[PDB]
Amino acid sequence: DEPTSSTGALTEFVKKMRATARKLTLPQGSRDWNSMAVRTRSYMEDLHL
Amino acid sequence: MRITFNDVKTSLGITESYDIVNAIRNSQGDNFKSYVPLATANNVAEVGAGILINQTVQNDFITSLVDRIGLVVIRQVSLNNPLKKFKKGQIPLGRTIEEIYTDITKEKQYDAEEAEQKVFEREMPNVKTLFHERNRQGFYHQTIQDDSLKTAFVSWGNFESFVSSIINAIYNSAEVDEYEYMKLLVDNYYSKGLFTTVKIDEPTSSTGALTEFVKKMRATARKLTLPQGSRDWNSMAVRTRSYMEDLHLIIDADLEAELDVDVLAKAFNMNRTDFLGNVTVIDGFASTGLEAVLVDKDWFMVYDNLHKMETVRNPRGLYWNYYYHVWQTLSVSRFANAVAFVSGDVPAVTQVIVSPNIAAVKQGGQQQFTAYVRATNAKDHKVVWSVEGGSTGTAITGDGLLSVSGNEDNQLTVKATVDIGTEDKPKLVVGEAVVSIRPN
Amino acid sequence: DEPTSSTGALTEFVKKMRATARKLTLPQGSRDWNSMAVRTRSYMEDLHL
Amino acid sequence: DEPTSSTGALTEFVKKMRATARKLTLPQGSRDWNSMAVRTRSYMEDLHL
Repeated sequence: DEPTSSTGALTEFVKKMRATARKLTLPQGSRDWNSMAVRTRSYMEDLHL
Repeated sequence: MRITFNDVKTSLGITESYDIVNAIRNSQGDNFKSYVPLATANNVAEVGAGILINQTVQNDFITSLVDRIGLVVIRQVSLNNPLKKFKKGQIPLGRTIEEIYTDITKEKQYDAEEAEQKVFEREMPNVKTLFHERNRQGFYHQTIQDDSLKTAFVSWGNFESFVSSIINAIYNSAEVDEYEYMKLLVDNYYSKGLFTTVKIDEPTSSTGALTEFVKKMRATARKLTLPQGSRDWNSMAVRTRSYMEDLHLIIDADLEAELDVDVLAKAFNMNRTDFLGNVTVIDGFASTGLEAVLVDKDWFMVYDNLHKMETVRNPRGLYWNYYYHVWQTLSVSRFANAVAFVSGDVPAVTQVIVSPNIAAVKQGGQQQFTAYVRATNAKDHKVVWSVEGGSTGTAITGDGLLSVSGNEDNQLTVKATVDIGTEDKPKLVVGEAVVSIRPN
Repeated sequence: DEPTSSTGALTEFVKKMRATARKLTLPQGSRDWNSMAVRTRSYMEDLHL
Repeated sequence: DEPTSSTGALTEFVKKMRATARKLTLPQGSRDWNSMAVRTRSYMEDLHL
C-alpha cells in the first residue's frame, strides 16, 4: 500500500518483506522469483535489500 | 550440419511497461533528470538485461576480425527437502510393514462365588493392526553426448563443471520430487478427512484472531501431552499420549512473519507466547482452509527401499545414459495424534487501525489521525471519524483532523468506523485511539 | 497550572522545571534570574529544589 | 507542525531530522542542502545540531 502512509501500513510492508525473504531462502527452492523461471535458491547472507 | 540463427531481435519476450530511453529523453524536472548527464545510457539500457541469442560481431578497428568470448561462468545449485528429517530407517527388500497396537481393557467386579467356574474363560486383548506397502517407484533418465559437447568448450574445466552440473540437476530433481511427495501425504490425509479438525478464524486477517489461534494451539498441545492420554486426537480412537519434544508444528512463511512481527516483538518475555512445539516452515498447503498441521514425529512412516544409479554407453551414438532409480514407501500411522487447525470464510473488512494509538495534545493544538483498513478484497471502503468523550468545541473533521476546545479536562477517544453491512442492519468495525489533554 | 491537578499538568511542570534548571546552568549566565539584575551563573550541584 | 503542540509532532520532527541527517551523510553527495548548489558530502561526526 505505502511505507510512509501510516504505521499500520509500515508494519504490513515489514511483514510482507519478511515473508518474501523467508520464502526466497527455502531449502527446496522455487522458480516464482526470476525471469528465467528456473528452480533456483538464495541465501540470507547473499540477499540485499 | 550447422545450425544458424538469422535476424533475431534482442527483445523477444520483453513487454516494456514504459520506454526508459524515451522518459530520459523527454525528462523535464522529474525523477529521470539524474540520467541526463550520462552519455552511453541508451547503449547500456539496450543490452543491460542481456541477449538470449548471440550474434558474431566484428570489432571497430579491423572488420575482418571477429570479437571473441572473454569469460564463461557455470551456475550450480543444490536443493534439499526440509521434511527429510521426518524420514524413518530403511528396509532392504521386505515388502509390507505391519504396525501393532494393544489397547486397554475394562474393570471387572470381584466375586469369589462366580470366580469358581469362570477361571478358564478367555478375554481377547483387543489388538489393532494395520499395514503399509510400497507406493513410490520412479527413475530419472538423462543423456550426455560428451564427444559432441567438446566443440562448445575450450578448456577441460568447463566441460567437467558442465557434467557435474548435469549430475547436480538430476539429484535436485529427485530431492524436490521427494519433498512434493511428503507434502502430498499430508494433503491426502486431509482430503480423506482422518485429521482431527479444529475450527479457528483466519490468523492473517487480524491481531486478535492470531492471538486466539495461538491460545487454541497451546491448549491443544497441552491436552495432547497429558499423562493419562485421550482418544479425541486421532482416527480409529485409541488411548495414546504424545510428548512435547516429539510434537511438530508445520506452518508457512506468512504466518511465521505475522507471528514474530505483530505478536512476539510487541510482547515482553515471549517465552509464554511462542509456539510450544517444534516449528517447520513449508511452501503453503494445497487445501482450501488448511492453515497449520500439528502432528507427532511417529505420524510419518516414510521408508526407502532402493536408491540406485546405473550408467550405460552407446558406442554407435557416442553418449552416456544415466538412470537414477528411487523406490520408496510413503505411509502414515493412524495411532499418532494429528490436529488440522482449519478456518472458515472471512468478512470483507477485518479491522481498522489508527496510526497514533496514544497521543497527548494541548488545549489549542490539533492532531492528525490516519486509518488503515485490513480488507481482503480489492474493493475499498471509506471511514467515518468520531469523538466519544469530549466537551463542546472539540471536534474531528471528516479527514481525520481533530481540534481540541480551548478548555476541557477529559480523555478523548477518537474512533474510525467502517460500515460493511446492508441498509437497516449496520455492521461496524471500529478502531480506537486514546488522546490526553495537557493544560495550556 | 497546578502540580497535582492532572498527569498532564504534572509532566508539564516537570518539563518546565528541567528547562529552567538547564537555562540557569548555562555557562554564559543571565540577568533574568535574580533581584539585582546582575549577570551570574549557577551550578547543577549547587541548585536546590 | 509544532514541537510543543502534541507528542506526535515531536516524533515526526525527530523522524524528519534523522532522515535529513542520513541524506546529508550519504556518501555519493547531494547538492540540495547548501546555499549554492555544489555536489558535496558531509560526515556524521562533523554534523552538529
